[PDB]
Amino acid sequence: DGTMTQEDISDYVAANMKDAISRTSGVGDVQLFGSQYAMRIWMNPNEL
Amino acid sequence: MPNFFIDRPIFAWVIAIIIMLAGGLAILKLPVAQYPTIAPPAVTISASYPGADAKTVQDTVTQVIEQNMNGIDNLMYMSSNSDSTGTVQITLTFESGTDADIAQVQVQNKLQLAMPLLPQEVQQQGVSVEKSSSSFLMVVGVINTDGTMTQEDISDYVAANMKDAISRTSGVGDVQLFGSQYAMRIWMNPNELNKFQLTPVDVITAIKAQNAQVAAGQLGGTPPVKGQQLNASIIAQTRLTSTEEFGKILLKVNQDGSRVLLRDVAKIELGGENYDIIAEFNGQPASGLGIKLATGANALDTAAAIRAELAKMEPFFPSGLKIVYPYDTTPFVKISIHEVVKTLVEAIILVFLVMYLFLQNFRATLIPTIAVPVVLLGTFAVLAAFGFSINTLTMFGMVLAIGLLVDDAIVVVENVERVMAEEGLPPKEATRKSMGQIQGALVGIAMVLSAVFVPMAFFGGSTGAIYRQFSITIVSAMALSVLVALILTPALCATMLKPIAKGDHGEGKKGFFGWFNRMFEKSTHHYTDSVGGILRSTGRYLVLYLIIVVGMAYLFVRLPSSFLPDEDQGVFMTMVQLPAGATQERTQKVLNEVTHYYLTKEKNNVESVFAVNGFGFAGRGQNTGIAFVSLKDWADRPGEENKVEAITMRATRAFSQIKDAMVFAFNLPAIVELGTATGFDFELIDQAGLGHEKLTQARNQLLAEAAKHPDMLTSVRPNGLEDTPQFKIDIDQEKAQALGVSINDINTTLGAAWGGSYVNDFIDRGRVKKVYVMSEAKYRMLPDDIGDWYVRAADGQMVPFSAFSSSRWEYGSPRLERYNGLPSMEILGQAAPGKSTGEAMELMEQLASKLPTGVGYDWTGMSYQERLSGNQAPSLYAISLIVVFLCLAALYESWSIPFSVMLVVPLGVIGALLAATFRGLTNDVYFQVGLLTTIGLSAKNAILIVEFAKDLMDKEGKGLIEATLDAVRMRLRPILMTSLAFILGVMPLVISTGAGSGAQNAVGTGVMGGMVTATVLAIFFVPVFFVVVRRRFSRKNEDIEHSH
Ligand SMILES: CCCCCCCCCCCCO[C@@H]1O[C@H](CO)[C@@H](O[C@H]2O[C@H](CO)[C@@H](O)[C@H](O)[C@H]2O)[C@H](O)[C@H]1O
Ligand SMILES: CCCCCCCCCCCCO[C@@H]1O[C@H](CO)[C@@H](O[C@H]2O[C@H](CO)[C@@H](O)[C@H](O)[C@H]2O)[C@H](O)[C@H]1O
Ligand SMILES: CCCCCCCCCCCCO[C@@H]1O[C@H](CO)[C@@H](O[C@H]2O[C@H](CO)[C@@H](O)[C@H](O)[C@H]2O)[C@H](O)[C@H]1O
Ligand SMILES: CCCCCCCCCCCCO[C@@H]1O[C@H](CO)[C@@H](O[C@H]2O[C@H](CO)[C@@H](O)[C@H](O)[C@H]2O)[C@H](O)[C@H]1O
Ligand SMILES: CCCCCCCCCC
Ligand SMILES: CCCCCCCC
Ligand SMILES: CCCCCCCC
Ligand SMILES: CCCCCC
Repeated sequence: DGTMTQEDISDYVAANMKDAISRTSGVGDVQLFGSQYAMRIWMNPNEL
Repeated sequence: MPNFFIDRPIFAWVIAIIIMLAGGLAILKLPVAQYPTIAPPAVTISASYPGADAKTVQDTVTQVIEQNMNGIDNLMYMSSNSDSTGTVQITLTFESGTDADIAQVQVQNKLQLAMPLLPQEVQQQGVSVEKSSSSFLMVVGVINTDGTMTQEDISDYVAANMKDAISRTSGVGDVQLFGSQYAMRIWMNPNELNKFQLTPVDVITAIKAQNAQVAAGQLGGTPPVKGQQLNASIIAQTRLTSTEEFGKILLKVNQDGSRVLLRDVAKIELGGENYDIIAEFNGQPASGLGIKLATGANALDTAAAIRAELAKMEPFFPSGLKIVYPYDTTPFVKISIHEVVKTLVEAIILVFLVMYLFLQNFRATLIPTIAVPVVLLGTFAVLAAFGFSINTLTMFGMVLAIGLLVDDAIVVVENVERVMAEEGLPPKEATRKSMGQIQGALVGIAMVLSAVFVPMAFFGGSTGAIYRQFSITIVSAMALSVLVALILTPALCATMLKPIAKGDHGEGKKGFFGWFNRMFEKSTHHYTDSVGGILRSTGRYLVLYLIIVVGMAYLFVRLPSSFLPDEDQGVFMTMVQLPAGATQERTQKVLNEVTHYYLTKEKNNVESVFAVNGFGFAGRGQNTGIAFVSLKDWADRPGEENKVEAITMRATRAFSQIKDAMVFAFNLPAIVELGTATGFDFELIDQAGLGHEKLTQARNQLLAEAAKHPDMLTSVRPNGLEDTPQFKIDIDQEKAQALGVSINDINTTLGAAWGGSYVNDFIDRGRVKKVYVMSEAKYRMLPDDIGDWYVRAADGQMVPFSAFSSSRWEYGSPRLERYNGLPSMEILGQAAPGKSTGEAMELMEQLASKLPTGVGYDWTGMSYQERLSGNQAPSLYAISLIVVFLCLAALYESWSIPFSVMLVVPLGVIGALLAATFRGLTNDVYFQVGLLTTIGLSAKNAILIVEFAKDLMDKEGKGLIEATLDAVRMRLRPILMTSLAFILGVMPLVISTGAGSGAQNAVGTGVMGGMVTATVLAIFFVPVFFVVVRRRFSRKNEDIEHSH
């Protein structure tokens, strides 16, 4: 529906689905194809 | 085999004797327990963040560990509490049958990935991973009878001299100290600190520097110079050992050379690492150890090892110190098992008496009597072979087995008798011909009987492990009984039986027997006379049979069903929960009331009370407590009113009138793991980052709605705590920067003063213990005290907290719950009277669907399994019926004749249902197994009756009615001998009072009623079943009378 970018989706999956799946019966390891969000501080060396 | 051993009695004896030795040896080594283990293993991770609030614990420790919990085998669910005591507990619950050692290894492998991400202060408190039951196995209390040690003294003694060895003992899963080990306490005074321009930061630095243990090398150490003569260790600073030494720690020297010592800015004393837990025993100062059993360990063995270790400590106690025993779950196990043993012995005695009444000869009665203990002992050997324990269920299996065993011996011994009476053949020759004619049937019967007891070995889940104990015990015993009947009994008949002369029936005797024997011979002709009559009638009796069936059906659907009875185990607990925000002093006042009640209003029932302030199943908190209560022996507590159920009910009622507290006494269930036979355990879940406040609102909405369906739901309530006022302090970054005060100094001053800080270790009387710095109590009681704490700025100026902070009141949680890694709130409740757990749960689900967006739910604990699903009964007894039919068809080489045996089934059930309905009993485990036994026996009786009739009609040429009557008359006596021996044998059970009498009563009364109706109803009905079935399913060829 055009409301979430790829990175949004990856955060949603990381933060709401992956942990439970990885604790599900018979599941051995789970690889995220993407990345959970972090707070990103993108520094500017000139302003620094 | 029979012929072989008839000529070799000594060989027969040798086999019996070796079987008994094997059994006796098993009994000496076999584990003893109340029940087989059915609890899901649970691994618990525990951590502590001194001075942290619940949210700080959750967001800094609990979430971090939880996110690392993955790829763990057999995990059913995970739950956690993070509380404002600074404590986290994370519980991982595993599938039944999971190896707890591996579960623990797998949990810790994941925990170690989280460990480095935890605050240093949390890592230094020690995180632990344990595998233990949730309940206490026992509490070992410690008091001082000379009153020469305070509560704090005793607690330190226990912590320092007793706790570690107990914690190392195999089978001990977890040990809780009810009190605290001493630490060196440095109680800081902000006024003095500010006066000397010092802060808690300087205090901590000085303690680390001056309470140090330094490695300093050696004189003449390797590699040395050539010619070296001296080698000695260099000893520099060592840990401080006393308050005197800590007091002279040098904080600084003034400009004028005067000294500032630690004792100048602090009070210094030995005192607890914490001050949250305070216990009393019968109102006096005490400490103690609350011990939990490691997963799967044997309760009795572990308790014995604990006592053995305690006994090693006693001789070195300081004067007056004494161990007391306020709460132990294990004595009841030992005692209840021993009462079942007594009934076994008693049962064998009664069997001996009934045998005599009929056999009238010491040596003869001895045969069926020897057979029982031989088979029973062998059965223990088989249990060992299969890795079973001696438990309540295997023991009742033995008791129930006696009916089957004694009947085997009786059938064998009686049949020989009848033979020596019907022919005057001598003993050796008679047992031969006898064994020749029944031996085939004994073996076949054991087969059809296994068809009634095996199916129950296949019940599913937790239920199943219980029924399996019986199944295997009873089947094994029956198999051994056939063996013994084929080896020992024939040998014994042939050597120990008295020659009976053709025609003799004991009427020649004078005295009671002569009289008895005459009455029976007579009453027998009267029996046959009656059947002969009934067989000319009938039609009417099929109609009576249908009455009994419908009646049976009526009683069945009306008899409520349960699982295992609650027993009075001579102990119980009382929970005390005040609102969060409540003080330790208020909790003590409520505990005093609880103690007072047991000490004064339950004098005749209660032996002791061990009450603990600051610990509950929470655990820790100022607003919680628990009392462990031990009752006097069952024998001094005669009557319903003096048993645990009525005591706990009266207590709860008295305690309901305690202001602003929830206090209730309750009896533990047979199996917690199973829970409250009616309860549900519900988890409300934040599925969408909603947050605590919104989850609370959803919870409240759900509670309100549930409060409107009293017709279905009762006592639907939260398991956790309500939000409480908290003091929010905002540090002003800009002001701090302006004044040159570091945020680290601010936070350490605030935290150390108001929360306390574990600095490093010291040595107290040879034992490593902790050093804590914290504000003296009077400077951390009031909000205004905050501004009395000063921090030193870079430019050396002392700056009060009030200069760089502001504060406000708000509300927050003292305890945050998570379930499967999501924020949660647990809700307890139960089905309203008349309503089924399923119904209540369905409704909880409906209401849950009406909740705000983002709120979900789950079922846990007792409600988890459970769906799962129920009622396997119909299916399994269905196949049981079918297999029984098939077995009988093989035995009789007929598809129709088996019905003449199977129609007896209802006749024992009816009496069982009647007697149980009458005594107010339930359709529970004990009712069911006893019924199978009763059914087994009446089946066996019917099988031997129609076997005899059929043979008569087949070998001889006897016609239908004649054969039925001769069959029924030959079988009356053996049937009566067995019925009476067994009904009397279970008398001790229905009559039982005392330890485990709930179980005993439940077993006994079902059997007694069943056997009574089975016996009286079968001896008339079976002949009916037979002729009615022989007609209906024949083929024009009689029913004379023919031959040959
Ligand atoms: C006709 C014979 C009847 C008894 C035959 C005995 C055969 C072998 C018994 C050994 C096993 C245990 O036997 C029995 O155990 C229990 C448990 O402590 C004791 O029975 C109990 O007596 C009172 C009341 O009944 C209890 O409150 C107490 O806890 C316990 O001592 C009995 O005193 C003991 O006889
Ligand atoms: C009619 C015959 C058939 C019925 C008999 C059934 C008896 C049932 C017994 C169940 C309870 C017995 O429990 C068990 O008893 C023995 C008796 O000392 C104990 O065994 C212990 O005592 C003896 C010494 O006296 C030692 O050989 C042994 O090393 C020690 O462990 C077990 O540790 C205990 O677990
Ligand atoms: C492979 C998996 C399943 C295993 C099969 C299940 C077995 C079920 C059998 C149960 C009943 C067996 O019972 C057995 O029946 C036969 C046949 O009547 C009997 O045999 C005896 O009685 C019959 C009839 O009176 C005689 O014809 C026969 O000569 C005699 O030996 C046995 O004395 C008895 O022990
Ligand atoms: C021909 C030879 C053999 C004939 C069979 C004769 C046996 C007759 C009695 C069997 C027991 C019947 O009783 C039945 O037991 C089951 C559980 O075991 C009960 O089941 C109920 O309680 C249990 C509690 O643990 C639940 O798990 C279950 O989901 C629920 O429906 C039934 O409420 C009851 O009706
Ligand atoms: C342990 C009991 C020993 C029994 C001896 C049997 C005596 C019978 C000899 C024929
Ligand atoms: C289990 C039903 C068996 C039916 C047998 C009928 C024989 C004529
Ligand atoms: C289980 C089916 C048995 C059916 C036997 C029928 C005999 C005619
Ligand atoms: C369930 C009845 C309890 C009494 C046992 C001592």
